Amino acid sequence: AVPPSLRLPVIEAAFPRQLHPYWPKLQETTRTWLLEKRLMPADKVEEYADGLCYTDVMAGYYLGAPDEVLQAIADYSAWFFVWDDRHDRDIVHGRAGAWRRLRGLLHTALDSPGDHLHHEDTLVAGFADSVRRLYAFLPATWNARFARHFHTVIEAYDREFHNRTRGIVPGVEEYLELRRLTFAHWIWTDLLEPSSGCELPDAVRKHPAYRRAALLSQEFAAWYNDLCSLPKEIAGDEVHNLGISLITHHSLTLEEAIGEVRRRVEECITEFLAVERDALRFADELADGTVRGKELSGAVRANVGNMRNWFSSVYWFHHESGRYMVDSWDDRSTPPYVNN
Ligand SMILES: CC[N+](CC)(CC)Cc1ccccc1
Ligand SMILES: [Mg+2]
Ligand SMILES: [Mg+2]
Ligand SMILES: [Mg+2]
Repeated sequence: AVPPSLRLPVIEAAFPRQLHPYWPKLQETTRTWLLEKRLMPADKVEEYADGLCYTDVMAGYYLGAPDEVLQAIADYSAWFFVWDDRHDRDIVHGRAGAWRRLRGLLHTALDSPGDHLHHEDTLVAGFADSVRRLYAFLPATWNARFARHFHTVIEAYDREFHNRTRGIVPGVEEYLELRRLTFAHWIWTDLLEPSSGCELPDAVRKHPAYRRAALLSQEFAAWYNDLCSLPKEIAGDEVHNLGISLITHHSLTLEEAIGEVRRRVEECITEFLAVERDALRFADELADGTVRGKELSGAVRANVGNMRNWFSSVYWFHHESGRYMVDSWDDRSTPPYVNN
């Protein structure tokens, strides 16, 4: 039963969940990967890994992905969560030096992952492994796009570092711009393409219907995370959250902020439903009877289909994952799955 302040009837009724058939194998392989890359201690992997549902949320997103593609995505995604934890700890413990070096190392590894497969920082080595594997599915032009997008993500994380250190809470739209980078909107959008086995030409993926559908899918995911992770983040002195920016700069109460974030989230759904029709019509138009046309049509259709899947997967993930179960922690400021 989903808490009323987090419940979205439209999602529950109109966005039925899907699960990739590779998930059972996925859950086990990523867990083993986390262990062997030493991204989490053995006892914490044993106790928390499965309950974090990191593989689950991705397996409910990129439907149709080749098992190998989904595996790389899941490993990368699990790494991403751990990176978020490391980022959080560096801020809390004021490790500005350690963060700056990690920041620089990630930028470097992003462009040449093979060179960093066995770096002394296991977080860097774990990153390099997943990225190298992600770079082996599509042409280098896609790899370059992934890199360009993630370079931006890293810098957004750096801005978060300075914000929390200086105690600055970003403005609403200042946050809204930043959130598209810290949530890595365009990374997940990029990853739709190897999942459907086709790098989309710019003319296709920059089609206004495709762009808008892709954007709304991510805005929902990011803002719903804000809604659900708000108590966790308030307790952990995190300042990056749409609700927090509303409390700080719009004089809204916690109750008012939650309500406003809900409405913005709900509006994302109905805006998506409208543009989804245009995006799917675009997919039909691509099928002009040619082999290339059918390929592009099928890829767009699958991608838009997964844009929709993101809604339900992210929705249920926040209610199933132990990551946000702050009420069950002895110390609300310090999640038990994080290395403190
Ligand atoms: C750290 C949060 N995360 C995980 C990869 C990176 C920005 C986004 C996310 C949050 C919740 C569900 C899915 C993805
Ligand atoms: Mg974060
Ligand atoms: Mg976080
Ligand atoms: Mg959050």
